[PDB]
Amino acid sequence: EKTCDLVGEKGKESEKELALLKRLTPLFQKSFESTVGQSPDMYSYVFRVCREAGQHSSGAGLVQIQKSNGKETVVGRFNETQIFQGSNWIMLIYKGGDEYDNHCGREQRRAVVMISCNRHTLADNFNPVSEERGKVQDCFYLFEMDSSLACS
Amino acid sequence: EKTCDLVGEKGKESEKELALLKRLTPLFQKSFESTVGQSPDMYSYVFRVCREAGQHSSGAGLVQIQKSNGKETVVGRFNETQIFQGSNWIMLIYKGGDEYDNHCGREQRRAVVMISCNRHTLADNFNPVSEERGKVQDCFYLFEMDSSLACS
Ligand SMILES: O=P(O)(O)OC[C@H]1O[C@H](O[C@@H]2[C@H](O)[C@@H](O[C@@H]3[C@H](O)[C@@H](O)O[C@H](CO)[C@H]3O)O[C@H](CO)[C@H]2O)[C@@H](O)[C@@H](O)[C@@H]1O
Ligand SMILES: O=P(O)(O)OC[C@H]1O[C@H](O[C@@H]2[C@H](O)[C@@H](O[C@@H]3[C@H](O)[C@@H](O)O[C@H](CO)[C@H]3O)O[C@H](CO)[C@H]2O)[C@@H](O)[C@@H](O)[C@@H]1O
Ligand SMILES: *[C@@H]1O[C@H](CO)[C@@H](O[C@@H]2O[C@H](CO)[C@@H](O)[C@H](O)[C@H]2NC(C)=O)[C@H](O)[C@H]1NC(C)=O
Ligand SMILES: *[C@@H]1O[C@H](CO)[C@@H](O[C@@H]2O[C@H](CO)[C@@H](O)[C@H](O)[C@H]2NC(C)=O)[C@H](O)[C@H]1NC(C)=O
Ligand SMILES: [Mn+2]
Ligand SMILES: [Mn+2]
Repeated sequence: EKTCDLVGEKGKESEKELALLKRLTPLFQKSFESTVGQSPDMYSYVFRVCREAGQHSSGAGLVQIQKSNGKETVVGRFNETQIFQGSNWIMLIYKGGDEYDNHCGREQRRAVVMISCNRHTLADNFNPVSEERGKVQDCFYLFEMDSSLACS
Repeated sequence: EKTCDLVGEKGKESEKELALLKRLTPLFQKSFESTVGQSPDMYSYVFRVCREAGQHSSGAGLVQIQKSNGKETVVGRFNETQIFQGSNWIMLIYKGGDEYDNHCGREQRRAVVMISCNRHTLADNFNPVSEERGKVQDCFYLFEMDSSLACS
């Protein structure tokens, strides 16, 4: 599809989530990236809101590129989106990423993005915070970003 | 004595989560309450970190008391805890609450607590933000709270 897909058959989706996706529409045409870590784990993270961020038309909402060997790993897909907000933040979650091999019980990767309110920018300061891969399940990659859209 | 239980058997639990729980130790002996809503949906929410919040020994970390009939409902149990942090926030989740009867595919209720950094207080401003009960699954109750412990 062209945009984010929420849980629930068409018509049985949360009115709250739908309204939030609409609120983030200005960000759809943007692309965000951040390179972090040192060899052999230097990565380049590419994140997009409800739009393809990879190069294989797999529906990746956020990908990780092994700088060493140009390996592209899907961290999360926008067809499995969850989104909710607090008083001055919005959390976006892309599930359905590529499966781990020797971690987290071979579960699919998932991307968690915490968008904090910042009245001075529409979108800025995207950066990978950490990766939790030491659990038997429910692992994830955490990212943060600023946006005036998360201000209520 | 009991405490928060993390996913996975002892020995294979996240050292990250284990460390976060210790960081929240000072809050274990505290109790938080907030009454919200309008009749007949007026509720009293009692929150406790890794300690019994209910008066029925159900292992509840957060309960919802219906002010009209005093009916106590478990929102989340501390034996099913998840916890992680970002730059200036910590998110705590209690799953395994009482099952919905006519919402969310009858799944168990869950509590999501967003703890924001506030260097002026150790713990304050516990506030029920909202309840997402219009999804086919993955519903939840959202709460917010301030704490110096969430400051990095
Ligand atoms: O549990 P997994 O699936 O074995 O690893 C998860 C881990 O993957 C990414 O990190 C990289 C890998 O650990 C590993 O990659 C290998 C290379 O791509 C290549 O040699 O081929 C192997 C066979 O497919 C790969 O396993 O080693 C890299 C170098 O240390 C490492 O960066 C990354 O997605 C990370 O976040 C995941 O946790
Ligand atoms: O999907 P459910 O199980 O139908 O409920 C969701 C909803 O439950 C809670 O709030 C209360 C309930 O909707 C409902 O409860 C009944 C009354 O308390 C009383 O007449 O006793 C019955 C015994 O079975 C109760 O089921 O109606 C209440 C009045 O409007 C309402 O407050 C609460 O947990 C809420 O957060 C959940 O979303
Ligand atoms: C989200 O989109 C992906 C991309 O197609 C779906 O992919 C599953 O992809 C694996 C290969 O990576 C296949 O073996 C499966 O057969 C795929 N699904 C389908 C529908 O063909 C994924 O299923 C999608 N998730 C949801 C919830 O729709
Ligand atoms: C968390 O605690 C609850 C409460 O003791 C556990 O639920 C008991 O769960 C078993 C199923 O495993 C049931 O047969 C009982 O009837 C339950 N009690 C209640 C109040 O529901 C739950 O299993 C525990 N979960 C974990 C992961 O330890
Ligand atoms: Mn790998
Ligand atoms: Mn009920």
